[PDB]
Amino acid sequence: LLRRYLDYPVLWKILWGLVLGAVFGLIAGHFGYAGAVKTYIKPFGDLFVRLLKMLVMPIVLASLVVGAASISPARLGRVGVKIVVYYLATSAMAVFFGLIVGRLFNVGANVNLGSGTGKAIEAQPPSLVQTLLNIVPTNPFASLAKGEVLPVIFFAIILGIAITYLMNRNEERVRKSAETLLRVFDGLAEAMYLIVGGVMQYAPIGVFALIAYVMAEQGVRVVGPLAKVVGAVYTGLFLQIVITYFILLKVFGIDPIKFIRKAKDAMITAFVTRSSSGTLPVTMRVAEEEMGVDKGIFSFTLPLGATINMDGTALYQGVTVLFVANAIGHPLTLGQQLVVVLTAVLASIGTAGVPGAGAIMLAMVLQSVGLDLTPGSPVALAYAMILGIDAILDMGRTMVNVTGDLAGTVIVAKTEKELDESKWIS
Amino acid sequence: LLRRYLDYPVLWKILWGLVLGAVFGLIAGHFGYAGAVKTYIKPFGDLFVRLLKMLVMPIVLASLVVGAASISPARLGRVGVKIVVYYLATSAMAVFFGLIVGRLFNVGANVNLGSGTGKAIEAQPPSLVQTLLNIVPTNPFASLAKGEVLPVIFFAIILGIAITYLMNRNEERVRKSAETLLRVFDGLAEAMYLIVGGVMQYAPIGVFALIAYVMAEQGVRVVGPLAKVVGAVYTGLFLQIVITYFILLKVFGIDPIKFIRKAKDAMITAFVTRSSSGTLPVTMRVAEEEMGVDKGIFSFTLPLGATINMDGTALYQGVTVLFVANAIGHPLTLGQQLVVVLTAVLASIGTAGVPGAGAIMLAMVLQSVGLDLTPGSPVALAYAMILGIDAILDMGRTMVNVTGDLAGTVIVAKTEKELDESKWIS
Amino acid sequence: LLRRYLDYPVLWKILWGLVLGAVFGLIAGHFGYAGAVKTYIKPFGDLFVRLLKMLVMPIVLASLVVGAASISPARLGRVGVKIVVYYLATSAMAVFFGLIVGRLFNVGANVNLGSGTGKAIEAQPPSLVQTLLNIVPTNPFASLAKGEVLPVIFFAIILGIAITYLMNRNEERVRKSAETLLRVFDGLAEAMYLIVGGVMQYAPIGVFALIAYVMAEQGVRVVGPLAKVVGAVYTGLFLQIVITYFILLKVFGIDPIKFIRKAKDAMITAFVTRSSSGTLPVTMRVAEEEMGVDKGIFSFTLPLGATINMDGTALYQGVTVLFVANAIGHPLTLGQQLVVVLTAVLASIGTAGVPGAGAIMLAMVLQSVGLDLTPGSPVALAYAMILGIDAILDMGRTMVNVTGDLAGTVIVAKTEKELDESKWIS
Ligand SMILES: N[C@@H](CC(=O)O)C(=O)O
Ligand SMILES: N[C@@H](CC(=O)O)C(=O)O
Repeated sequence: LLRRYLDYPVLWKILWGLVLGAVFGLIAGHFGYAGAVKTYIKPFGDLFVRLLKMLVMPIVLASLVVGAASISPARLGRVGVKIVVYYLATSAMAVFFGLIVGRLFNVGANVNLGSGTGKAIEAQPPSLVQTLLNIVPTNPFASLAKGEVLPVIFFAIILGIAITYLMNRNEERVRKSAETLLRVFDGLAEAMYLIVGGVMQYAPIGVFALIAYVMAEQGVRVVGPLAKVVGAVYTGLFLQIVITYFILLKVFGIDPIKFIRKAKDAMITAFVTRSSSGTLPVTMRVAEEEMGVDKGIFSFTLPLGATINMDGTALYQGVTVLFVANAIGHPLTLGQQLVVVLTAVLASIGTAGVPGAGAIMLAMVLQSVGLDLTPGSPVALAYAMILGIDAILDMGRTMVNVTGDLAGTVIVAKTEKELDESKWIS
Repeated sequence: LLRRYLDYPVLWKILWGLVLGAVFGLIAGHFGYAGAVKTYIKPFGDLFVRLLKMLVMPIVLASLVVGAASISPARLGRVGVKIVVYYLATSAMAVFFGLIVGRLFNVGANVNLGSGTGKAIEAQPPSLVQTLLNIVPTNPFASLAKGEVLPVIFFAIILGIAITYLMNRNEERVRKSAETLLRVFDGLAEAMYLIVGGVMQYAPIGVFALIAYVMAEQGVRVVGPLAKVVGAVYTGLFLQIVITYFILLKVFGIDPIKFIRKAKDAMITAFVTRSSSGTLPVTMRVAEEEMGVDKGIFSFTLPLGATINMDGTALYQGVTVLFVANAIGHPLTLGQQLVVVLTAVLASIGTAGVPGAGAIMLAMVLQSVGLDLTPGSPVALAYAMILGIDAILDMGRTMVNVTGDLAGTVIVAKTEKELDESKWIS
Repeated sequence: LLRRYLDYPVLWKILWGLVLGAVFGLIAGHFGYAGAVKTYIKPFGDLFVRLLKMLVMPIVLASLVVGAASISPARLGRVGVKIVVYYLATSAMAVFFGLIVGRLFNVGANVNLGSGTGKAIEAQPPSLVQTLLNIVPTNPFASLAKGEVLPVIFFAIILGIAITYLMNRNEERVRKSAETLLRVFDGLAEAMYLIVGGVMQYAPIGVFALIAYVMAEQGVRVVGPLAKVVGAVYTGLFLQIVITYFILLKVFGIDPIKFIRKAKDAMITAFVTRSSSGTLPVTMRVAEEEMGVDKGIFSFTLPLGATINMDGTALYQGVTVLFVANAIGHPLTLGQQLVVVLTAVLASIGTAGVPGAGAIMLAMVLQSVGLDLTPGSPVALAYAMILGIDAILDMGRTMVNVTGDLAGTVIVAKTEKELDESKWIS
């Protein structure tokens, strides 16, 4: 197994590791070894989750610069508008679908938390203008060294536009200086893609361990409200993939049933790794090999959509907010519905392509809309039972995130006439 | 539409923006729209301030490394000693002007502000040696993140000197590596200059918004002895321009009237944007096109003196601390005034080149007169009105700061015989 | 005269610094002047510690990147991986011998300059696995900012390996971008080596000031424990040679006495010239003649060996970290005695060629093990002494470095059957 392992195709490796981890977790729960797997196996899962975070800031700083500097600034404006309007519209529709399914399945209806009416009057703090300001970084190095991906995306796009303006300057000193800066960033982006492709070789172990621990420990609590919220979130993600992307691809002229069988390379790799930004190379190659989108369009829309376009995270937050609110004996309202429609999206735009950041930004959206939790509050008792099925729904959440990443680049490229129609026919 | 506005020559549209903002603020104070302006108009000003602060660490680090690495070791040492003794001399003389002006105006006396002086009487020096040690960055990346300007200036200078020493090695691998590092930093500085060009093209709207909000809210509040502060600060500035610069220019030979005629471009573009590191391009342009100064002088002095040389911040700090100390009813003795001078100089250096930074650094000199910034105390009740007038105070501050940086560059140039004397002839 | 100051050997200069520091401190403490040396003198020796901490993080990141880019599974053949595994293994065992002998001699036991029993008593030590998977950084820029050494050594090694894997790609843009990124990091490492040269030139004054303040405020017996640290390091080096190689050499089937009775020509000149890189010519000469190793592999094992295989420096760090940890008061624990091993080995993988590499690679280990070097704490006072006797430890640790390189060459030659066994008869 010295190289039979490392040579095996990484997709089938992860897809095998997932099922082995599932069966092994169920068996370790059976034989009663929950603590055993929590002590001896989970450290490798945590190592994987920590490996998938050194590949978020370098790969979003050095890939946006190279993507935005490799486009004419006018085409960059046009493509960026066409793709950001799509990201926002689809995240909005995702939250809408999440709220619909959360109302339909009646998520968390019989939780029996003993909390009749905790708190709902603080539903509307969602500072909008302050966030649209916070996109701009008061200090770019602070936004890098603190973990905020949206300010560093803004600064990286600005730097890319500046470099592509420099590379057309009369002097030769500034021309070569800007070319060298762009080459530094190109080298960094490529080195990060290579490190990600190397971490993926360890992924068939660090996802084995993660799902082994999840199955072992929380394989029994998915019976009532938890099974209902899992069913709700996954039916919502299915509804999204079947309605939103399919309508958007049919109204433009892209066979959805073909787009899916083309994206099945990245859908899976994001489904099991649970990191829409650690599966970025597979997306940036499945959007160029199969779908044929030009290197100009995807190389900027995908490194941006990998972090700011999270339809699945929007949907998961929209469903779990309704869950935790029905868990405190007082559902949302119409006003609270639209408050979520905005706050969940303004949180999706922020959360990074990290395994299990949806839970953190979910706690954030709760601390926004009324349900403020203290370390002993009933809202906290309700939200704490979500981090159990965290992974079991994070998988589908990330799958929909990446599928949406792909069906936006395809739309933009089909509009811009940069879609190789020779690839879209059999 | 836009391209018409985008070509209207800036520095002649930003002034129109500022005057429209003054008119709008007065009209809003008339109709009592302070809240409407603060909620609709101010966010553009906040965005402009954040865009200005975004370009303070990268532009300083990059332009300073390039400047220090492009001159010489020895010529850099000489220019550095001359320009540092110049900045210290002018800051000291400016604080002396500030103190004598605050005394001559009887500022903050008839205000009969609270006399709660029971804990803020014991004055203490600023621990000078501790600051001179703080100049050395304990961790250069931590000093880039936390947004400290003097440690990053020190690291940039030492790195530039080291790169110049490297570029002379007999080897070739290390010479080419040094050239590549320096070209990275050159490209970064040039990209930051383009970004500042774009921000300053946006600056009409931002200036309109900021000064409109101010002249709406504080358009009626500056009637009483608070106008004494404006008179004092503006008199100190107007005379330090015509007593310190108009003498230091006649001792060395530069005709000061021609100096003003030539520096107008960088004067009325920093009087309205209130940022020294946001007029660094509109200063490095004038000190190369109209002043006629060698590139290897103003390419280091101006990025250096952008932050450490703040004569108007020093004068403003002196006058304002005198105002507060008179507001609580505690005068300053002649001996204590020297402590105030030294702390105002020390707070001029380590102040950011951003709008409204001296007011934030006003506490650093308020501590050295023994005063304390505890809430509810009269000290805060005067600091509030100071923060109110901060807008116009900072406009004047930055204008005289940039004029001082220009005059210091010109002095170092003429004493180095690099000042191209063919531009100073009628 | 300052040229004579810069011309005296940097290491033998710090020893006179330490000796005059001890003498001047004893005098000023016996004649009632402790305040004088603490207020006037001491800030020199504090600026020195600030200058040492300024250089750790850049010389860790930028040097590890180039180092790991010279040691890569993508440019290491069969002979390469053998010698690199041997180098890392023997450096690990050398740090372990250093820690063992430091525990045996009980170095720095009676220094007593520790403040008390504990400032953050028991420090809540994380589990061993929680500090084994705390090597991978969740954010590489945050680990640069917060000044963590292992989460940036790991990221730098990963980036370097990826960069080597790039420069062998069939493309041209990617290969060129990787070459440019490596040029950037090479230039940064060289600039840091220049700054380290300058700081170590300043180090006599800094060490003199630090030790003078120490001896003035409290008698700490600088002569006793240091006379024990030198003895402990030399016993560790003798043990390192005897055990670590005489075991390995006899395991791989080579007479150890027949190896030592030949390498004596290189050990002596490595002892005297104290520059392993400068001793490389005669090292290759002896490995050619006496060891009978063919040119094909000591043309590669010795050059690489004299720059990444620092067994003597590894043992020096292993012992002086124990000395510092036992001096400032709280002994060193397993969860830390393994971090010391990891950081010592993974920095030897990128050892700088400069007089003063042990000093930096010890400030780094004291920063990574959790004994932060800092301006004033007993860590700086117990680290200045080791920086003092650096010039006594160097003459032996260089001998151990060169003998380790020779033993590695002979071992790798035996495991591949290229021994001129006609040189090993009687
Ligand atoms: N980890 C997901 C986001 C989430 O699940 O919150 C992603 O990579 O986009
Ligand atoms: N506005 C000043 C800063 C300050 O006044 O604090 C400047 O020129 O940067």
